[PDB]
Amino acid sequence: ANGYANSVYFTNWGIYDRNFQPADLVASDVTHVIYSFMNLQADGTVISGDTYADYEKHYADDSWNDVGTNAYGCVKQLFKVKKANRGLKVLLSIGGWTWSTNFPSAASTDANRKNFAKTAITFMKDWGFDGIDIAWAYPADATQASNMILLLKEVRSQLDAYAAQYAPGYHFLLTIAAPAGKDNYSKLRLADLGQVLDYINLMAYDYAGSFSPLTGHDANLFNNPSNPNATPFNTDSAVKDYINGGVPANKIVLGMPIYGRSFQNTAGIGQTYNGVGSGSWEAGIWDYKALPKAGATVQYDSVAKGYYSYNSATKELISFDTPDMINTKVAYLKSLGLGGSMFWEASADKKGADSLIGTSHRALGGLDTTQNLLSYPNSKYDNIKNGLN
Ligand SMILES: CC(=O)N[C@@H]1[C@@H](O)[C@H](O[C@@H]2O[C@H](CO)[C@@H](O[C@@H]3O[C@H](CO)[C@@H](O[C@@H]4O[C@H](CO)[C@@H](O[C@@H]5O[C@H](CO)[C@@H](O[C@@H]6O[C@H](CO)[C@@H](O)[C@H](O)[C@H]6NC(C)=O)[C@H](O)[C@H]5NC(C)=O)[C@H](O)[C@H]4NC(C)=O)[C@H](O)[C@H]3NC(C)=O)[C@H](O)[C@H]2NC(C)=O)[C@@H](CO)O[C@H]1O
Ligand SMILES: [Zn+2]
Ligand SMILES: [Zn+2]
Ligand SMILES: [Zn+2]
Repeated sequence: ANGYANSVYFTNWGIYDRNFQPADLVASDVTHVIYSFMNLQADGTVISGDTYADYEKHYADDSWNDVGTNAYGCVKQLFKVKKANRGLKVLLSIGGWTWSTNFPSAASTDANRKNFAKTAITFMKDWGFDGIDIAWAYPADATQASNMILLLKEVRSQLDAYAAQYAPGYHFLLTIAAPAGKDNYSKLRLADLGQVLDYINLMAYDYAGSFSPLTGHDANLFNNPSNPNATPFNTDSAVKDYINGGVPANKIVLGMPIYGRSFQNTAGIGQTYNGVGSGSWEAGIWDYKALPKAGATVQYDSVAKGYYSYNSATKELISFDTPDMINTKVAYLKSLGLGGSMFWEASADKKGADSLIGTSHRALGGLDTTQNLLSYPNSKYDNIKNGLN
């Protein structure tokens, strides 16, 4: 990188009910789009979880009269975005919260690791992407933690060999989605991750929700010693442990949520609740663009650095990030020499001044301008190999 990352996860399932297509991305604000998620088999095989979303869906300008074997779906739409935004890199993300059960097996043998790297890189180079993001939630012991390093080294080795043959001098990126909870990150080979990876996407959110005994801030920076029940976690303790454990500050990208977590039948922050209630798309989760809801007021914990809405009438509390929160988090990350901002996920953002991703772009100042790759001479898709020319 030659500047800060401003990266966003784009979900392939967002093309359905959320109706958020790659052309809806405000691409001018983004250095990296992390395309989520590929699924994984126990033998290391990386697979599409949705071939329609990935490469079959025909958009308005996609013709069934094209000759040969061609890519459509989000793959062609993202290649269009890359052409129009030469500073924007697209990463292939594998796993995620719901598809991490097969990682231990996938990383467990030389054969499975070689099959993971080959199948992942096959998608990357056929689809015209710039790298790979591993989202293993989460390595659970020392065997898994060390096998995770062996898997990353196999992917790095195969990426370099691929570039040597089919993109000489291009550096394909290798990243992970990393846990903010010490119970998980204490198990990782932090010094090894610091050496092998381009970036660690720190998932500095999901600190409180339905899994909590009490309500709490979802993504606060600091502990609040005068209301510690509101801050079961804090980002700052995680960031310091990652750097001191051997991850260089500039490789850490600070994850921020474009959604809020709701608690029902509660008095306030750091208190008892009964149930998380409804959501935008799933129980207890609200898209940022739906917040704050009518009848709720937003209050700031200036010690924990966290905003939340409360509706006295409905006894509903929602923890979420505001533009001011992004400005505070960007000042924080710059103060520690971190690599930039990451967002989960693109579809829920507001447009214009109130955009969290746009707020971050403006607060960061100087973004990574490293050029993406448009040359895929070994793609099995004739339109990708021809650069959609
Ligand atoms: C400090 C500490 O230790 N805290 C612990 C805490 O971390 C733990 O909570 C977990 O944390 C991790 C981070 O560490 C979370 O995982 C990351 O963060 C994001 C946001 O949470 C994750 O995002 C979720 O990702 C899953 C997929 O993995 C999403 O699942 C999708 O759900 C939708 C439904 O909304 C499905 O969509 C439908 O799809 C069909 C077709 O397939 C379509 O036809 C429909 O129209 C479509 N429509 C709708 C309306 O949905 C979709 O199929 C499915 N996709 C898949 C692949 O299953 C889910 O929606 C995302 N959640 C939010 C919110 O956006 C993300 O996985 C991961 N990021 C990365 C980069 O890895 C994790 O979410 C969180 N867990 C929980 C349960 O919240 C907790 C655990 O208990 O413990 C604390 O101690
Ligand atoms: Zn539907
Ligand atoms: Zn590198
Ligand atoms: Zn700029």
